[PDB]
Amino acid sequence: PQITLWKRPFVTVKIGGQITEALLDTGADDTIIENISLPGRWKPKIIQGIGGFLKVRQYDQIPIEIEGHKVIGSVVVGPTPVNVIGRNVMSQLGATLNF
Amino acid sequence: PQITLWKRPFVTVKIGGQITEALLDTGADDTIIENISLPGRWKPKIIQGIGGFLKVRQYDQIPIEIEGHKVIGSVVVGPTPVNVIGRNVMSQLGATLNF
Ligand SMILES: COc1ccc(S(=O)(=O)N(CC(C)C)C[C@@H](O)[C@H](Cc2ccccc2)NC(=O)O[C@H]2CO[C@H]3O[C@@H]4OCC[C@@H]4[C@H]32)cc1
Ligand SMILES: [Cl-]
Ligand SMILES: [Cl-]
Repeated sequence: PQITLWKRPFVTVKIGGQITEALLDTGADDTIIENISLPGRWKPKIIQGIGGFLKVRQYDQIPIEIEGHKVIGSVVVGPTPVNVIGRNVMSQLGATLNF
Repeated sequence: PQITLWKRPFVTVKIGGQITEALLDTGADDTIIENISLPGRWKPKIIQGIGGFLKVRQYDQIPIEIEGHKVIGSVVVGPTPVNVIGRNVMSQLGATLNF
């Protein structure tokens, strides 16, 4: 797609088989999802944001399906006001910002 | 431009006459800059992101120049780990995310 930015750029995604909605976020290095549960081992990440840091779970090697594209990536699970798809996923799509 | 996303999408911007560097951030509604000083009245604001909220100041009617484009927008001044250009500016450029 070609997505305009006069509203928040939400997309439906499937992450580890779980369908959720998330914001395409070029300011996020990582993909951060609150409302999913993933199985297995994870690595504590102190993740940083505008409000401070928090301790979360980094899960690796997760299947991610977005607008027909199928990629593998790391997914951070923890509290976030909105789920975000970061550049670790968008760069695998070849996504660009255009103006 | 067409900007890829395998590194952070920083651009040089002039805000209120001040040149700084900022991240093009589709997950930011607003433009948040730490290292500038703007004159005059402002509105207190609270914004929320990963890690919680933070209190900031909102200046209106600020001239913003980015890659040859000249727009007027509101600018939030306050602590942010990275300066971000949000959709309030990018939508005025007709920017799109493409993949
Ligand atoms: C209302 O208007 C707003 C309100 C909120 C924000 S924000 O900065 O909180 N944020 C909104 C988003 C959480 C829905 C914009 C994001 O693009 C921030 C922008 C941001 C960047 C860096 C630091 C703080 C904020 N990115 C961010 O929180 O990234 C996290 C996740 O991945 C990591 O990459 C980043 O780089 C390493 C740390 C962060 C981690 C901006 C304008
Ligand atoms: Cl990844
Ligand atoms: Cl504005």
